[PDB]
Amino acid sequence: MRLLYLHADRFEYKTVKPALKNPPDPPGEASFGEALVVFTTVEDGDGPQTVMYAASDIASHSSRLKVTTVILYPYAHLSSRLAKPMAAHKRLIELEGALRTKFPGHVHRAPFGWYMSFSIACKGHPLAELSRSFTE
Amino acid sequence: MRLLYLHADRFEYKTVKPALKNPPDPPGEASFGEALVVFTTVEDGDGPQTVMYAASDIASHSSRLKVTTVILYPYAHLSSRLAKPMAAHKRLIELEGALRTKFPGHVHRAPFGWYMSFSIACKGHPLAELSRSFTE
Ligand SMILES: C[C@@H](O)[C@H](N)C(=O)N[C@H]1[C@@H](O)[C@H](n2cnc3c(N)ncnc32)O[C@@H]1CO
Ligand SMILES: C[C@@H](O)[C@H](N)C(=O)N[C@H]1[C@@H](O)[C@H](n2cnc3c(N)ncnc32)O[C@@H]1CO
Ligand SMILES: [Mg+2]
Ligand SMILES: [Mg+2]
Repeated sequence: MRLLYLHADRFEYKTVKPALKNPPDPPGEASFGEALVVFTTVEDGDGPQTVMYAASDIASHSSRLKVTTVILYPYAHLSSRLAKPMAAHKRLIELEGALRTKFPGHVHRAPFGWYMSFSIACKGHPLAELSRSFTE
Repeated sequence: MRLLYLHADRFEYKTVKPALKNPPDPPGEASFGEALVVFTTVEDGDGPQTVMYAASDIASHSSRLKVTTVILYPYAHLSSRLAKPMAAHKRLIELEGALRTKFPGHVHRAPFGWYMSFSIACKGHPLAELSRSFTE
């Protein structure tokens, strides 16, 4: 699993055209104030241990930033060892579930399988932009 | 070299605190309208062939999108095989130079060695978000 943690002042996205023949999640949009935006690329190795490692780290980092909202934002482009789409979708649902057992704030999982528009205003402070990798 | 190509409706950045002891580029800010924003992570293997491959591809993609502005945006977080900072800086300057010989539009190289704030509104069309890798 490859993640990018962006500490945003604001974030918004809108699904556009479907990127898969059958996106598993309905189309939509949302916007937010201060939030940790987590661009998430599910990799072939990812299983339950990986999800739990990622959930814990996300929770921990959010704690250090005093953020109260985490956006789980599916992203195909952070690595070149992607999981297949149905496995990736399952992992992301598991990650949302796991994160709720470790982080007390709002957890929003963006829809999976779509081309997206978005806007982010990303903070400039030293921890506002970090990358993570998790495996088992 | 690992790149992320974002077709933006708008982009702006501002350097914040220095991320290196001696950033090689002065602090600053800039904003743009429609532009291909190229998040660029220089890797250890990168040399002159890599720069020329990347310059050509960037030019080619920009051509297909009918963009007339390319932003070369230094980014430490797209891979886990980074070049050292002075090598990365040299490569990015070379890449800016190479790109100007292949792409007729505005080429802006963001300052190197800084924590950054930014905002981007990224387009939702199918080619608005792509990743690339170049080597020799
Ligand atoms: C494209 C860009 O604007 C948008 N944000 C996008 O990336 N959409 C992705 C994810 O929602 C999802 N997806 C497919 N495979 C994966 C994977 N392995 N990991 C995470 N997401 C995946 O399927 C879409 C197409 O690759
Ligand atoms: C941090 C985030 O907000 C900001 N955008 C940032 O990434 N700043 C980076 C790049 O400007 C640069 N840098 C250092 N090494 C590299 C490298 N190998 N490749 C590209 N840039 C590098 O040095 C800074 C600190 O890593
Ligand atoms: Mg809509
Ligand atoms: Mg300034």
